[PDB]
This record gives sequence, C-alpha cells and structure tokens, in this order.
Amino acid sequence: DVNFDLSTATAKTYTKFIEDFRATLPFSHKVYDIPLLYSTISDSRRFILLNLTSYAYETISVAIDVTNVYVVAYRTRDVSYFFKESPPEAYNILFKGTRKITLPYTGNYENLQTAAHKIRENIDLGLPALSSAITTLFYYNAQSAPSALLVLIQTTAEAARFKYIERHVAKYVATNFKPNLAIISLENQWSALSKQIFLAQNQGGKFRNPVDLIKPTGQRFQVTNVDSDVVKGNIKLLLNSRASTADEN
Ligand SMILES: *[C@@H]1O[C@H](CO)[C@@H](O[C@@H]2O[C@H](CO)[C@@H](O[C@@H]3O[C@H](CO[C@H]4O[C@H](CO)[C@@H](O)[C@H](O)[C@@H]4O)[C@@H](O)[C@H](O)[C@@H]3O[C@@H]3OC[C@@H](O)[C@H](O)[C@H]3O)[C@H](O)[C@H]2NC(C)=O)[C@H](O[C@H]2O[C@@H](C)[C@H](O)[C@H](O)[C@H]2O)[C@H]1NC(C)=O
Repeated sequence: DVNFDLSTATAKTYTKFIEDFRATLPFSHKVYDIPLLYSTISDSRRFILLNLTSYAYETISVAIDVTNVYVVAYRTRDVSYFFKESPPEAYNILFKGTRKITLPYTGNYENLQTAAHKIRENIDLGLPALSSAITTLFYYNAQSAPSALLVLIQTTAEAARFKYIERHVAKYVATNFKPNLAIISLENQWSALSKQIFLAQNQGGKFRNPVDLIKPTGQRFQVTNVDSDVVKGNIKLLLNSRASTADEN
C-alpha cells in the first residue's frame, strides 16, 4: 500500500508519500495532462489502502476509492469503521475478518463537520496534527473521531488533489496551521474544476462556466481557462467524468 510513517517523516518523505499516492491511482488518460480518474473500475481495482503510522507507532490503514479519491473506511487493529452511505462493494472486499462498524455520518465535509461541531477552518492541519488524528482514530471514540477525520483527509486526499495543499503541509512539519481560505476554496471546488477542465477540451481551452475561488487574504477572483495558474501547475487529479458532470459543476 502507500506507506507513510510519521516517526521518520520530513517535508521530503511527506511529498514522496503524496507523490507515490498520486501514482497508485488508476486513471484512463491525462486530460490537459492532469490524469483523469475512472468512473467505472473492476471492483478488484476499486480501492487502494494508505498505511499510516504515528510518532508513537499506532498503525491505521485507511481505504481510498480510486474513482474519486474519497476515503471510504478505515481499519484500526481489527475493527473497521465505514462512512454511512459507502459503496456496498467497499463493505465486501475490504478489511475481511474485522468487526465492521458504520460511522453515524457520511464522509462528506458538511456531515463530518456537523458530527464535529467544528468547521475545518478551525482545525489545525500540519504533520504533527496528522500524527494525532491517527492516535485518536486508532483509539476510536465517537467524540474524537469526526475532527480527526477532517485532519486525515485534507492532509492526504486533498494534498494529492492539489499541489497548493500538498505544499502547505510540507511546510509544517514541527508545527500546525489553519486553512487560509484558498485551501478551503480549492477543497470546495475540485469537481467544478474537474467538470470544466473536462468540458474545456471541446472549446479548446476555455471553461463553459467560471469557477470562483478566494485568495488567502479574502479576495474573490475567478478562473475561466486551463491557462490560469490554478489549473496550470496546481491540480493533479481530475474527478471522473460521470461524477463531475451529473452535478452542474
Ligand atoms: C505499514 O507500515 C508500518 C510502519 O512502517 C510497517 O511496519 C513497520 O515496518 C518497518 C519497516 O518496513 C519495521 O521497522 C523496523 O523496526 C525495527 C525497530 O525496532 C527494534 O529496534 C532494536 C533493533 O535491534 C531492537 O532491539 C528493539 O527491541 C525493537 O524491536 C527494526 O526491525 C528495523 O530497524 C526497522 O526500522 C528502521 O527505521 C529507520 C529506517 O531508516 C530503516 O529503513 C528501518 O530499518 C517495523 O516492524 C514496523 N513498525 C511499526 C512501528 O509498526 C508495515 O510493514 C511491516 O510489517 C511487518 C509485519 C514486517 O515484519 C515488516 O516490518 C514490514 O513489512 C507496513 N505494511 C503493511 C502491509 O501494513
């Protein structure tokens, strides 16, 4: 699986974890050089596992849906906790033999957020903060869980979607930070960005609809071409065509 052990980790081993994780994902072909992810995949290949150990050697294994980089479930020791409203497949092929519990919330930011009474703009990301969520996830408790899960997906799934986010957490290695407004907006927008870069093949570069983002400082701008600085060296994983278009952005 894609390994990352916090007990040996530096800004270097963290980018390599992300770099490796970006490259066990199957994609069908690079759209504007951003790998585009399969809408449909033989369930044998559906899920990839990330192998996360903390400073103090708590190993949890978390499952990623390659079809959309979502985290679907996670195993601690030999209990295995699934999001409410997972893939059915996930339940069959994954963590066989473990008592399998279904967390009371779906895995999406606005649920997670509720269960946590705490929007992620108030939750310290960072490499120390990762290695803590792993401790509060290993030793599961329904109070602790949901905010620990907020930390886990942003420092891994969104890091692999957006190099802006990968870079930020590579910066904070012996300290934590907070989502700046730009990291949030990339987060809330990977999908509309995927839908429009997909469309923007047909009209030779330009978006069909514009995508609205916010600078760290609070300045609302918009990107509207695959030329723009966000598309151009930032985005690294494209949302599967079916998922990205069903929703109007
Ligand atoms: C999921 O991720 C886990 C975390 O990395 C993997 O488990 C760990 O695997 C590593 C290496 O792959 C392994 O590390 C060794 O730890 C030992 C240190 O402890 C001993 O120290 C002295 C030595 O004489 C003894 O006197 C003490 O009493 C301790 O017992 C030692 O064998 C090695 O030196 C390794 O550590 C070094 O660390 C610094 C690096 O620079 C070096 O490259 C490296 O050699 C641990 O067993 C384990 N760690 C923890 C905290 O859990 C896991 O894969 C493993 O699974 C086990 C079954 C297998 O035997 C291997 O260890 C490895 O495959 C990984 N994969 C999966 C599928 O979950």
